[PDB]
Amino acid sequence: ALAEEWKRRYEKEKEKVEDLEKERDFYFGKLRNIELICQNDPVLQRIVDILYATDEGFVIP
Amino acid sequence: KDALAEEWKRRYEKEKEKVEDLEKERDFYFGKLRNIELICQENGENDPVLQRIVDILYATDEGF
Repeated sequence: ALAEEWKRRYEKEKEKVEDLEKERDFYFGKLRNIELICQNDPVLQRIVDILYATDEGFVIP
Repeated sequence: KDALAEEWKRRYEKEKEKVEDLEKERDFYFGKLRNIELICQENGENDPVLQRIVDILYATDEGF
């Protein structure tokens, strides 16, 4: 019965992985689309800098 | 038979490691979209290119 409990937790975690990678690819696809649109204007350069920022933002507006 | 529960346990640990990395990558990409959205809102200057980027931001995936 311990097999039963751990197989259930593995399948719960695997479903969370699949939902996260679907949401990640959804956002990543838009970012690739926007880079193609940008591919010189200072506003578009700021957008390109956002695409290639090495860390998540934190600044309060 | 005894190693069966240990194998399911190990596969659960591998999936839990993927979650923590996927959440950071998800927040990383979503944060970029929020920043691009903010730049488009602040810019206004009747630019068709920025309007195309806004339409990409809010386009829906008929599959999601």
